[PDB]
Amino acid sequence: INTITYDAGNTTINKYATFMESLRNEAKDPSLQCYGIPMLPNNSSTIKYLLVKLQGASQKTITLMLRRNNLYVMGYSDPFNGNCRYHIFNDITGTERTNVENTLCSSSSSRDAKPINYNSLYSTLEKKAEVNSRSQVQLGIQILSSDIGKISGQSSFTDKTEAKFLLVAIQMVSEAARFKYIENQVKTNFNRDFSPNDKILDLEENWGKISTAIHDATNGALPKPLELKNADGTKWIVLRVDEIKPDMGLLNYVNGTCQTT
Ligand SMILES: *[C@@H]1O[C@H](CO)[C@@H](O)[C@H](O)[C@H]1NC(C)=O
Ligand SMILES: Nc1ncnc2[nH]cnc12
Repeated sequence: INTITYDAGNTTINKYATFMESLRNEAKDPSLQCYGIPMLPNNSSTIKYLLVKLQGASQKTITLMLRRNNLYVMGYSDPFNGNCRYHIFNDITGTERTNVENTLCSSSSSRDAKPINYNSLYSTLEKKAEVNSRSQVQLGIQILSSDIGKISGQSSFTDKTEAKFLLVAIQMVSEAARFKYIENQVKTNFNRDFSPNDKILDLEENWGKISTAIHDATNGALPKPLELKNADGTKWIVLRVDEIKPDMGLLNYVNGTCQTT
């Protein structure tokens, strides 16, 4: 397992970009790519996971453990009380959950669970973030950083805080990794909180669809228009990989073959 570390607390677009690239590079199946979009490995990769050690506010860190396969943050750990406090979504269930715990807390002698008392569905996180939508959860490095700060090492944080952080982290890490677009959003908004636009959200929501679409794209043509959202929330009908590709950082693993380039 690898740790892409990203210090959200002190960072730069470029570092974030690098983080993204690292994250993508770490997350992606080295060999899988559809349309030049790296794709996440299946869930049978040697290295299933990836850690994203985010450092945020007060240099507090939260390590996201991302399943490389779908770059899901499976939970995260934060150094808490000398413990690897691992917080795993409660729908990280058994062996992954142990692996997530273990992975999160591999080089920590001590661990303590602070489960994410919720699954990682955005809806969940949003619910838990008590936001209607993570559209409402501003993303931003600072937010992430701060969020990291609100969570990492924090004996208590509400699910809300966590969920927000997760929303933030997930999006700024995984989604951003998944979607260059999102990455780009972050980067574009690097010095600011930003409300993830609909495209972020949409991409996020449609990543698998996109990945699928892209993966299943024949010579660039998405099997089906991907109805995505433009940044401004307008419908964005992607017909072709190339339309969406730029947004894509990672394709969700989609088995079978695709035009790798
Ligand atoms: C960020 O880190 C750089 C060097 O890595 C340092 O000069 C700067 O003070 C740090 N900024 C903040 C606000 O953490
Ligand atoms: N936990 C998570 N990690 C990455 N992407 C997500 N999308 C929704 N939940 C997620």
